[PDB]
Amino acid sequence: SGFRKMAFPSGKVEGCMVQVTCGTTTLNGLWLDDVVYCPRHVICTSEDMLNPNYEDLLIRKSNHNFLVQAGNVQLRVIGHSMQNCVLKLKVDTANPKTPKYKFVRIQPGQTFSVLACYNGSPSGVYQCAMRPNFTIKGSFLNGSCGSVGFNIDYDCVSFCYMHHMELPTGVHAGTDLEGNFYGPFVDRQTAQAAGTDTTITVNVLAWLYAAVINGDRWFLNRFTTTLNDFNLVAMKYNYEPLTQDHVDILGPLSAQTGIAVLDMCASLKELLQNGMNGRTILGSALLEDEFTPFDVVRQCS
Amino acid sequence: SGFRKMAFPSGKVEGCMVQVTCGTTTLNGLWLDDVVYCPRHVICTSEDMLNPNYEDLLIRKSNHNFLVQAGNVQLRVIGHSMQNCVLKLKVDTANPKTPKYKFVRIQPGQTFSVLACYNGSPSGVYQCAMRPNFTIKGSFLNGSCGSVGFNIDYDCVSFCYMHHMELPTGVHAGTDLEGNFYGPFVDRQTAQAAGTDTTITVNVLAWLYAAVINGDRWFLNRFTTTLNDFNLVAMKYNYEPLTQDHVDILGPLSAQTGIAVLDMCASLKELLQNGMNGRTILGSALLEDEFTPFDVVRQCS
Ligand SMILES: *c1nnc(-c2ccc(Cl)cc2)o1
Ligand SMILES: *c1nnc(-c2ccc(Cl)cc2)o1
Repeated sequence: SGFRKMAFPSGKVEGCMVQVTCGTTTLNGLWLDDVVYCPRHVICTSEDMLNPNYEDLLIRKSNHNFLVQAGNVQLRVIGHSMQNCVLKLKVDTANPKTPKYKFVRIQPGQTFSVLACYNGSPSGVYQCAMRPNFTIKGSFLNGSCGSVGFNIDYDCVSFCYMHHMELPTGVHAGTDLEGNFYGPFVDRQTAQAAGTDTTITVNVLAWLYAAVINGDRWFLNRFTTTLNDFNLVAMKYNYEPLTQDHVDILGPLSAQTGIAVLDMCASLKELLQNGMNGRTILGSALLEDEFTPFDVVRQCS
Repeated sequence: SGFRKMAFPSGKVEGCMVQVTCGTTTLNGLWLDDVVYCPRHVICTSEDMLNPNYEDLLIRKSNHNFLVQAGNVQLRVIGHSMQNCVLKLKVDTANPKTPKYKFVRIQPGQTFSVLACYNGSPSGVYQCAMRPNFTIKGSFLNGSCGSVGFNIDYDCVSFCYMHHMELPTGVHAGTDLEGNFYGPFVDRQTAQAAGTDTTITVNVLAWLYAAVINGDRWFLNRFTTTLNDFNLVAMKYNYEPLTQDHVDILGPLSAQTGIAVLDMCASLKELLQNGMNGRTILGSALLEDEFTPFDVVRQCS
């Protein structure tokens, strides 16, 4: 038994992490097939960051100005293009370690593993969730630029996130592997602020179900409630409004434990109105919102 | 910035995970050079688990009874021996992916990354700490047997843990890579119970220092205290007694933040006597004990 915050094995993504340098900017790149994907911040200097014209900054760049270094193997750039906020550097050698991959744009609430890299070398791996305000709460220092977020399902590596910025809030914002930012964030040192970070309600319910499977069952109540009356309490405590699609996905969890979803919603309603009274659920004194219903069934199979 | 529960990149360990089967038992093995390390539980049946004679159970086994399968590549067993509670199966092919490795026996308080495997295939990776009672709090289902714990320092993979059992407490017990269990645990379905799980005091202090670096500084108090008077409160709340070796290791952390170690001990003393008053430190409502002083400086460099 046991239940932990678990990240996918990062081996298949390590073999794709490289080091990209252009001018004075050096960051991490993603080497898939014969293309190296990196944030377009690589072509910018610390002065033109309040409002950079990335188009004009790229017209003065050419293939020989981009330095891609895989470990120590240096790749020959034979092309370059700017797709939204990422740069696609066509190299001469295809990565012999390129896995089965796809580019996914996840929805707010889904999770992914982040392989933090510095100058092309992997440093650590941790699990993150796309918050409702399209931000993430991770660990990114100077040089973590180009670090990717991914899910590995069976044999396909579904890349979904590439790290770009850290907001003044300490939270992090990034793009999909096609260059489009998650949320209303631009790659400029302008006045950017994330909205209300609500709580992913369906993920908390899945985490409560994982607690029943691992022993902690004290929060199980003798009440029940309706979907509208629970969304009443959910809105007052700034929780995501629960939908019927959310109830349907929690079906398998409600079937193994034999606890209806709405009976679990009443337990969450009591936990939001009365707190935990100094107790813990799965070793935490807070309500966990980074486990999707799939994350629980994966770790409980 | 940011600070997360981070695990080492598991790529170098994935290339060493294999599947071992003997008789009816199938578990995971560690393929380093031309030897496959696996728990000796592999030679046992579900009846002789109250008190198995592993010696006699092995005299009826031979090299052809052990089935090692790396992915689908099957290895030829040319030797076998029992070192304490692990089995060393000499194979014919050396692993082409064998990294720089060493066998380490860690001390209570140190951390390591666990690569959870099922039937030789990696499933997830998470960080664990060797609790003071020589147990760990991880996630191990049926088939996680032989899963290893490791630290990767620079280029050397320091294997330190191999998973064996789950106690009735839900906690987990295992051995070093030489077969010796951590603590007074035997590989028998006998009456086994872990002792008092105290709190690693020096790790909590390092985590409080990481909070000051990442913004959360409300717990910083205007008091101070002595080492003996803090150990007074530490013992009452079942904390590990703080030593001067502990104070010396936190030196670098006290130098960057400009906060003396004993001034931080007074803040922890107030947090143990008055709680958190509904607040959070680094996003947690509890006191975190799985970050060593090295884990903080690694994630803050
Ligand atoms: C790493 N990669 N991109 C960045 C970045 C982009 C825009 C701004 Cl305003 C700051 C940092 O950092
Ligand atoms: C996996 N590997 N070893 C074991 C085990 C050993 C002893 C006992 Cl009593 C239970 C399980 O599981």
